[PDB]
Amino acid sequence: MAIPAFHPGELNVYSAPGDVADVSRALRLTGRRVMLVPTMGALHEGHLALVRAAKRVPGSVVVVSIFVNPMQFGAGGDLDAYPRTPDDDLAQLRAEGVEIAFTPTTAAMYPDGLRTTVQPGPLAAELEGGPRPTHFAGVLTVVLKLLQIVRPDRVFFGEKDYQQLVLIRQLVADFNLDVAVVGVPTVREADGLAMSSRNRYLDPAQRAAAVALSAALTAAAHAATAGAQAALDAARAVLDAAPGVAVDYLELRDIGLGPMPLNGSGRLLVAARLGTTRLLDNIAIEIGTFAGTDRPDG
Amino acid sequence: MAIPAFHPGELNVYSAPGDVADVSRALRLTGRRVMLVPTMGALHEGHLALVRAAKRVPGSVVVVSIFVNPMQFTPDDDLAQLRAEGVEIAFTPTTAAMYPDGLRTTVQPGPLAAELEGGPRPTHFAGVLTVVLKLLQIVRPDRVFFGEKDYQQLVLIRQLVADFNLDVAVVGVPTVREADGLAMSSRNRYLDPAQRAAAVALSAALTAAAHAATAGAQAALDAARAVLDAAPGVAVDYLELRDIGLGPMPLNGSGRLLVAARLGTTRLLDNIAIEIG
Ligand SMILES: COc1ccc2c(c1)cc(C(=O)OCc1cc3ccccc3o1)n2CC(=O)O
Ligand SMILES: COc1ccc2c(c1)cc(C(=O)OCc1cc3ccccc3o1)n2CC(=O)O
Repeated sequence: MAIPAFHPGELNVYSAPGDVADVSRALRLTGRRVMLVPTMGALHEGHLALVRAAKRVPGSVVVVSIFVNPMQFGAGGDLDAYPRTPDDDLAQLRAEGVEIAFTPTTAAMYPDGLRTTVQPGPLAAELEGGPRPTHFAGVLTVVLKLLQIVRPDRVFFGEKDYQQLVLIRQLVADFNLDVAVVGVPTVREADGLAMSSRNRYLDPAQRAAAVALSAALTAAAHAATAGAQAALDAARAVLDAAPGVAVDYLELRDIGLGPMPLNGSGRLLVAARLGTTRLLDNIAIEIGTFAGTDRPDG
Repeated sequence: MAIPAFHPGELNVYSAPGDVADVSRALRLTGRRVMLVPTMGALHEGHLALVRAAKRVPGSVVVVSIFVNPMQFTPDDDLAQLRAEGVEIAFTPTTAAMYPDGLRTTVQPGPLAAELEGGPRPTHFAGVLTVVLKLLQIVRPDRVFFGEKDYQQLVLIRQLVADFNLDVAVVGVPTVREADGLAMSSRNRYLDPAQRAAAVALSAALTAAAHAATAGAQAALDAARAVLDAAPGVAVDYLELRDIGLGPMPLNGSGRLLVAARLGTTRLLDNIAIEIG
């Protein structure tokens, strides 16, 4: 009762929040499980893995949102006119059998400018948040809004942007949101580079050196049998051997981004600049007496 | 795993957020409309009026949450009143249940929160909006009911709902008043009989202003000031005429006149609808 056109088995594209909210609600009433994949477009194989994870849930209908949230741009930073490929985007979604694309305007998302917003916890001031102190407020505000509009049963995020994922789990816990946050392992290029829409920014020399991030992390994960100092120093030596790579941070944390014990299990996160382009990556890691395995570590 | 225990036409009291969310989901699916009445307990005729408004919605089940929110500003007596009112659900969470991770992700209100009541208390409304978002997420009501007495708060809640695209109706219920017109409040018990007699000046100023308003905005404001000037011991923090969303009052039209004042140590608030000329 009030439903926009909806063609099942087809990609249906809605800009109006109200429209996708009424479609999502009707679909929920028929007992389909609504899955949300929030994106900023320029879709790559990583996003497709998110869509495929969502597709695997029985009864799933998949909503992919595409919205370049200005409240996570720019000055300073981040300073890029973000890649926009709306045509290819929807043709990828079609091929994958996604039924809903939500592509709102800025005016429909922010009809009152920045008025009520989400204040993230103090994790948002660390790491990615240090130099850009309101960035995560912008992520968590738009993600809360997407969740209220679409009301999915689960929402799917890549693990690459690991701080953002943790903060979104924080959001969902803290506001009692009735949604499951699904983190999906990072899709990588063949040489190990974490997929990102911003990888296309890299010139040839830079694309070649950028392999050092994933090579560092992988080297660290295997060095870690010998402890956290070995893991870190192995990662930093790889990073230092790559020309044109400038390290922002290289840090060990627990899975929730608290302190890492030595001899435990956690995450190693890295951010670096190549010319003007910032890259992130992270890996699961186990250190010391926690890194023993049947065979060779780890 | 079973839907938790719900006994229709009795008062069902849940302390676990999970419990209430489950029960409310179940009923929304068995064809009830879920109504939420958020309270801090110490219930009075004012809250019962919120209760009665909710009850009247056909097919309603009424959820009355009772939570004293540390981030903001008598158990078995409250539950008595609700049972007597035919309230089917009371939600009575603990602080640890509401805040297991302490103060982490919170709501940041827009600039309205730094004004009027937010001048004395600049983080009051952040706590209010945060708990209200949480209660709305836990109960998912069709409609949420608030008194108009805390009008700035009501307006902020409507900002929350619009801004976070919450799909709930916010229902403001006209302020219940004592026979002399004093807006009902918990704080009215504080008042010695002199403060209590002097307290009538707030509602009297506002209704005099409402009626003076046929002669314009200055007439309305001057009438309210005269009435307040006639009261001893009433320290007026503000008296402001605004539009109904608490922006600038238009030239003429519909607005809201708001007052706050201190009597000894009790801070009292009131507001009224005003139609200019
Ligand atoms: C699982 O394999 C991968 C590997 C890398 C991945 C993904 C999947 C997905 C992304 C991604 O960013 O999506 C865009 C986005 C949506 C969004 C919504 C709210 C806030 C921030 C947001 O950022 N990326 C990184 C990238 O494209 O640079
Ligand atoms: C329309 O008739 C009236 C008249 C006066 C009224 C009410 C109704 C309601 C209240 C009231 O405060 O309820 C408690 C409350 C709970 C809560 C939870 C989260 C946020 C804010 C919140 O405020 N009062 C004033 C009072 O009793 O202090």
